[PDB]
Amino acid sequence: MTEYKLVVVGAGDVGKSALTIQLIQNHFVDEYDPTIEDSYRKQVVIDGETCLLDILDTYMRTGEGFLCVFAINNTKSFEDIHHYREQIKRVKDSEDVPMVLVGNKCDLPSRTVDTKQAQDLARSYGIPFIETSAKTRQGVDDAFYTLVREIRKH
Ligand SMILES: Nc1nc2c(ncn2[C@@H]2O[C@H](COP(=O)(O)OP(=O)(O)NP(=O)(O)O)[C@@H](O)[C@H]2O)c(=O)[nH]1
Ligand SMILES: [Mg+2]
Repeated sequence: MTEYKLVVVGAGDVGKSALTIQLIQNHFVDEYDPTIEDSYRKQVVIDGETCLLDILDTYMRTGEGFLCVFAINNTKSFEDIHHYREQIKRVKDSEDVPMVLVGNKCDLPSRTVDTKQAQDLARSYGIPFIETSAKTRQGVDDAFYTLVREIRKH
């Protein structure tokens, strides 16, 4: 079937790796042990088109579409997403590159990125915003299938 090369980007401990795992083994890890594989893959169905997801946990010119991740519990990571999109679309000679902004760590009650704040950042960058929590799985599948449609409708 069709295969889609997604890479997860973002700042430190935002939960890039942690997002992946939950997507692949439907489980929430509390600490990765310094990089093992970094490049998993999963068979899924999206609207009948069953297809494969090659997730690269962070060369990435290969990437087809990108999830940009910031944790909502610290605003530095959320400021750094400009630096990422600006670099995603750098090594890609196109301001058009399938992309999803995801805010992680929703069970955390001391949030410091307003849900509006992302929401507006997203629309200004043209992309969609999803909120996730690898610990409670909420919208972890959601944020990935979104990216896959942003690649197919591209
Ligand atoms: N409460 C909560 N903690 C989360 C959530 N997602 C990730 N974390 C935690 O945040 C920490 C960072 O996870 P990790 O996947 O290593 O983040 P990372 O982006 O891979 N960090 P690094 O850039 O060092 O590889 C982990 O210990 C994980 O338990 C979430 O939704 N809720
Ligand atoms: Mg990681």
